[PDB]
Amino acid sequence: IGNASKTNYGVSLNEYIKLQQRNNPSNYSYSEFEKYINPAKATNKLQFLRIDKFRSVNVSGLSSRLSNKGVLTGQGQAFVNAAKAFNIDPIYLVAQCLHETGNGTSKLAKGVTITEIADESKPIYNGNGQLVGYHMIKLSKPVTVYNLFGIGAKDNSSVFPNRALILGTTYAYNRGWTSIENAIKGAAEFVSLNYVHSSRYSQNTLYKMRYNQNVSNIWHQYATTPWYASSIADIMRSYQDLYLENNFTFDVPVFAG
Repeated sequence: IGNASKTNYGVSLNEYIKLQQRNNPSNYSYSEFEKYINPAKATNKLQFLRIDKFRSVNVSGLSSRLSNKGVLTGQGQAFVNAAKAFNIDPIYLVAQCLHETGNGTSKLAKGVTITEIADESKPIYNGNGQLVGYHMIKLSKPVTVYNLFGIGAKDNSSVFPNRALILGTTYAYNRGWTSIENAIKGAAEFVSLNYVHSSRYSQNTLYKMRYNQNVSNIWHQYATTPWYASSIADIMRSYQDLYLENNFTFDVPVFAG
């Protein structure tokens, strides 16, 4: 929108695409990066919406719209409560969670009934000195834990193929994510403190979360797919009629050339 501020990336579009390509742990083409980074190719302006403020929504209308979303079905109240607590945009939070959980269907999101948690201070190494486990802690009953964003769920190795599940379920237990409501609050906290309301990072639009405006901070980006911010903005468009007011502010990237 014309009523938008601009954030200078301070390098050319071409230089920025080349920095993203060389820093990404996965290999994507210049072409794939260019069509998602170039702001003139954005069809969906919601990737530039400032999400660092709570915006009122029709809560019952949101619960109704979350029709067939697995563990997130009907959970309008939990999403609005979480967004209000962290002063973030609730339609952004809904869209972020829907994308990250596959519409409420991912293993960690649907809930894992664990009978033990990891002690990460007591790792266990194989013959080739590679990590294969941790000394585990008995729980007095089976506990169902939820993790929407796989927070704490550090990468699987060939020799530890369930590492993300062990650490994702242990992190969820240790945060008290024993309900979908508490897991939604945990997801909102993660994006708020780390990205959206960080005074150091100021990653307060979907575009900025994926494509850091400060080239020195390129390591601090939420995801690696080139289309990540575009995918979440497309989900937000599905829900955009649920706002109760017309208080929208946008921040658009600009490049040196």
